Amino acid sequence: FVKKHFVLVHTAFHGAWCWYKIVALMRSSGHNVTALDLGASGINPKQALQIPNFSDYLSPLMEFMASLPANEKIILVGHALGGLAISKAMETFPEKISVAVFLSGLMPGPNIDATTVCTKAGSAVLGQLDNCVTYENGPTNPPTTLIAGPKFLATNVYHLSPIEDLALATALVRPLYLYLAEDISKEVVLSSKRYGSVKRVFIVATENDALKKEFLKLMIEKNPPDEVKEIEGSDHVTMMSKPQQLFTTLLSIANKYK
Amino acid sequence: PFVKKHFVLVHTAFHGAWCWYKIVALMRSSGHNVTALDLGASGINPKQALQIPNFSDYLSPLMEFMASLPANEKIILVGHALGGLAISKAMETFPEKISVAVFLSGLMPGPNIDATTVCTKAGSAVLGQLDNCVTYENGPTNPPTTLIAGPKFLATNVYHLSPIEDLALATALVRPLYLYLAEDISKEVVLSSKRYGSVKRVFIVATENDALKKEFLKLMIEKNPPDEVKEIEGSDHVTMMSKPQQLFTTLLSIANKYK
Ligand SMILES: CCCCCCCCC[C@H](O)CC(=O)OC
Ligand SMILES: CCCCCCCCCC(=O)O
Repeated sequence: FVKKHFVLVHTAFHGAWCWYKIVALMRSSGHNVTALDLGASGINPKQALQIPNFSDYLSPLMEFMASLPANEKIILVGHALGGLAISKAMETFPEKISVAVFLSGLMPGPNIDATTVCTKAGSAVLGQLDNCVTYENGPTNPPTTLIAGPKFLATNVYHLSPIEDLALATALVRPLYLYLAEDISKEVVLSSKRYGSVKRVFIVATENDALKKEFLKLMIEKNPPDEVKEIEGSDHVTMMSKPQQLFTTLLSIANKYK
Repeated sequence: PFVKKHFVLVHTAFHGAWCWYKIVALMRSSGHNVTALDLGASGINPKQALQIPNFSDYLSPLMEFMASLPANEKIILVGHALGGLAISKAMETFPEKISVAVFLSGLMPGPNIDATTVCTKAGSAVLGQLDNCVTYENGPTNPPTTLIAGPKFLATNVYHLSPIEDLALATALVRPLYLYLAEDISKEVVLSSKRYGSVKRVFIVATENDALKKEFLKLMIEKNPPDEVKEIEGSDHVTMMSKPQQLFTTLLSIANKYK
C-alpha cells in the first residue's frame, strides 16, 4: 500500500460536492484526496458575473497547484469541461503530476484546438431542453451565463444515476459564465514539451449517446493519450452512476503510473 | 385517496437545501410538492456570512417564500435544529398558511422559553466543540463574527450514524454561520399564543442525537408543549441523512393527520 494524492476537478455547473462518493471511498481506503470548487462553483464565494475571464474560473486549481511542493506528486482527474482546467495545470506545473486522467474530459492538444473542443461541447448544452441563458451585458450583447435546467439534468446528465443524486444536483448546480472562444484559446495553450510530457489516461464513460462517443473518439484520435480505459453503464456523471467502478479504475491508474 | 401536499424544508446551521436531498427525492417521486430552501449565506445562496450580520437577512429567503405563497395554499413546514427559529418566526407571521409545523431536533422557543434562552444553550453545544472555530473580522475588541464547523465535529457530533459519503458531502458543502447577537434574535423571533400557538406543532426526537443533549430537548418540550412528540430511533442529529426513509414516512403520516 502506497499512499497517493488524488485531486478531483468537476465539470460545468458542478462543484467539489459531485465527487462525494469517490471522496468517501478514497478517504476510507487511506488515500489523500482534494476535491476542488472552481470559480463560482459549489461553495466558491465568487458569483459567475465576477469571473468573466477563464483564468478567474481556473484560479482555485492554479492556486492549489502553486501551493504544492514539487516532491508532493498528484493524480489529477478532470471530468468533462474539467479537462480544460487540468490541461492548463499540466502545462504550468507538469512536474507535479504523476498522471492526468480525463474522465470523458475535453482533451485538446496541438492537433485539436481548445476552442474547437469547446464549441462542440457547448452545442450539446446551449438550447437543450429547459437550459436557459442570461443577458447581464444587455440584450444586444452575447448571452452572459448559462443555467442548467432540472429536465436537462434528468434527461441528459443524471439519466443512469439514483434519483436522490438528481435531487442533490438540482439544489446545487450553479450558472456557468459563457467564456469567449478567444479567451479560452489564449488561456489554454499547450506545448509538447510541458503538457505533452505528462502521462495521460482517457476514460470513456458514456451510454445511449453515440454522437458524444464519436466526439470522445475524435479527441482520442487527434490527441492520442498513453492509455484509453472504459467504464460501462455510465451516464454523464460517472462519479454518481458508477462510483465503485470509477474508484477501482482510478486506483488502478494510480498504481500503474507511480 | 391521494392528496397532493406541499412540504417546505428548512435546514440548520452550516447546511443548505442540499442536506434534504434524500427526502426531496422521496417526496418528488411520490408526486408531492417540496421546496427545500437555502437560508442566507447557506448552500448556494449568493450572500457571504460577513455580508449578513442581521438575523433578518439570514431568515429572509424563508420569509419571502412564505409571502409569495398562493391564495389558500397550506404547507407542512419542517425545520431542522437552528431551522426551528426560522419556522417559529414563519408561524408567528403567517399562521394561516401553515397546516402543521415540524421541529426535527429543532430549537423550539415559546412565550415561556424565549428565543435567546434557547440560543445561548445551543451555542454551548457548538462553540468550542472539538475542531470548531471562530473568526474575528471586526477585531479583538468586538464579538467573534463567524462560526466554522470542523470536520471532526461533523464526524463525531453530527454525522456519526450516517453513511460516510454523506459526511464527505457535508465537508465539501458546509459554510460559516454569522454569530448573530442574542439581542438581534430576541427582536426578530417573538412568539404569541394566538398566532404561533394556534399552529399545529409536532416535535421529532432523534434518539441518538449527539449534537443537542436530551436534557436541553426535554426542557424545550416541557416548557413549550407541542401537540405531539414523535421519535426516530437510531438517528443521529442529521435524521435526513441517517434515517431518510423513516423520516419520510413520518412526515407523510404527520401531513395526513393534520391536513
Ligand atoms: C446564538 C446564535 C448562534 C447559534 C448557535 C448555533 C446552534 C446550532 C444548533 C445545533 O446544535 C448545531 C447543528 O445544527 O449541527 C450542524
Ligand atoms: C465557447 C465556450 C463553450 C462553453 C460551454 C461549455 C459547456 C460544456 C459542458 C460540459 O462539457 O459538461
